[PDB]
Amino acid sequence: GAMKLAELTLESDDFITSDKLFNFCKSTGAKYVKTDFIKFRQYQYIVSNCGWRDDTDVVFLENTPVLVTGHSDYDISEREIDIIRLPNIRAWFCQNRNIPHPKVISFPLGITNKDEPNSEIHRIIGNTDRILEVSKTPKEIKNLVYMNITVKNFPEERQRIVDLYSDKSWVTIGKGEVSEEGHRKFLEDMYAHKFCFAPRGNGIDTHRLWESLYLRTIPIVKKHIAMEQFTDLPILFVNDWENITEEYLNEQYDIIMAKDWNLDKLKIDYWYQKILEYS
Ligand SMILES: CCCCCCCCO[C@@H]1O[C@@H](C)[C@@H](O)[C@@H](O[C@H]2O[C@H](C)[C@@H](O)[C@H](O)[C@@H]2O)[C@@H]1O[C@H]1O[C@H](CO)[C@H](O)[C@H](O)[C@H]1O
Ligand SMILES: [Ca+2]
Ligand SMILES: [Ca+2]
Ligand SMILES: [Mg+2]
Ligand SMILES: [Mg+2]
Ligand SMILES: [Mg+2]
Ligand SMILES: [Mg+2]
Ligand SMILES: [Mg+2]
Repeated sequence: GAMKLAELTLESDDFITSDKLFNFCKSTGAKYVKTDFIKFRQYQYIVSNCGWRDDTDVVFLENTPVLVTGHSDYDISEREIDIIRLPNIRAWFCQNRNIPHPKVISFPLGITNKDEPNSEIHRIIGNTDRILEVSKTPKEIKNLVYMNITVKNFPEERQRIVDLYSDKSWVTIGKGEVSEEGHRKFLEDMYAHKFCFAPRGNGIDTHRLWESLYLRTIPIVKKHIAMEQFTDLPILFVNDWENITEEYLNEQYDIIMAKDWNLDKLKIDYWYQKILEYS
């Protein structure tokens, strides 16, 4: 569905969450395994969720046509090549793809899972109803870029951004308030900017990336193989966090605003479809 970012319309159930992919695999030739159980597996081709999300099923990776991994900042890298090499696995949909292999397909981190057991932060920032609400209000641009990052999730890049662009007039620093109201302001604030700093965190993919896109705010991300399959989305990819200027962003805004984008990727259906196609 090639269309311009400004034309992004959203429904309540369109937001991508790794949970939605779990239930779609548990209910409806596709196994969802928390990446942690793939990373710290005791057997080579046998894994399981060990009760996580009430899933005691044993997975025989030698017999699964499609494997889905997520709910984690862990990446898929050479450590999992022996699984990727399995001939019966036709597709590996994963969060944080960190290997140049055509069998591995990235899917968006999306939005936090509100239904995480006994976690208010998840119940707060996992609230897609708020994101949907703000996306319906008039997008009155208050400033160019929006900065609200926890530097301690990936200091190497994040600290560099703050050291450089916090003092810029065309940048707004967002306050840190973990609450239903603090979240709403955080969404309304990011909604009111053309861009938003979306650097990688503990994991390569970040929720800020997709919160920004659902609000039609262009996220700024550093180039990474894990993002090499999202270049058909209105994301501003940068070689480094240096020499970003109001002119450069004003240039990329007009370009990114004039282009057509595969915005259907932002919808859960695109990934339901892709999992059904391969399975
Ligand atoms: C003040 C407390 C800070 C956190 C302390 C714990 C450090 C590890 O926490 C990891 O790094 C953080 C910077 C977050 O990204 C965190 O994310 C989770 O919580 C967010 C609020 C949600 O938004 C996300 O969806 C996701 O549930 C992420 O945890 C996931 O990845 C891990 C591998 O790294 C494990 O697989 C774990 O099981 C997963 O949940
Ligand atoms: Ca566009
Ligand atoms: Ca540069
Ligand atoms: Mg717009
Ligand atoms: Mg790499
Ligand atoms: Mg990662
Ligand atoms: Mg990739
Ligand atoms: Mg045009």
